[PDB]
Amino acid sequence: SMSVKKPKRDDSKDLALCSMILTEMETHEDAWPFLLPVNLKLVPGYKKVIKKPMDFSTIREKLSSGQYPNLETFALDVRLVFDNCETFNEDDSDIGRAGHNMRKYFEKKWTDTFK
Repeated sequence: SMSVKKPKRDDSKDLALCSMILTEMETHEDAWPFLLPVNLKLVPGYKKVIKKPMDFSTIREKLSSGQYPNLETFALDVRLVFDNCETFNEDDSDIGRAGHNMRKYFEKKWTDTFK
């Protein structure tokens, strides 16, 4: 509360560390469904159904331009990518499986880096 603060957790490396995690996600072999925004002209249903599209390139640009106020808003956008994928794709599809694999990969790096 006012003039009463928990001890200051060092957040000075968060930007660099989120960038590293993002590089690792970008270079994973199963990243291909997620590298670029879904083409809303060419994929029926996407625009109407997925209210907040997100992809790794968009996260990379947001990261690079100071549009994440803290590491939790970064994690929210990464998870959004996988949540969108599960919304639109069957579990038993190449894309659906890619999304589960990537979410797993991300959540481990997240825990190991920060928790």
